Amino acid sequence: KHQPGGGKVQIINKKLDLSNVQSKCGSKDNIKHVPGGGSVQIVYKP
Repeated sequence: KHQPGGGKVQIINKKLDLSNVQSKCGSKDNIKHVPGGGSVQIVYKP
């Protein structure tokens, strides 16, 4: 919606973006894509 930088202008990326749900730079719990510094768990950057 606003992720494109303005509802009036759409970069189509909106579909990729969750939108307001995204809030944080990533999804909930950092998309749990933790590569290492994120929390060192999966340690396999998705």
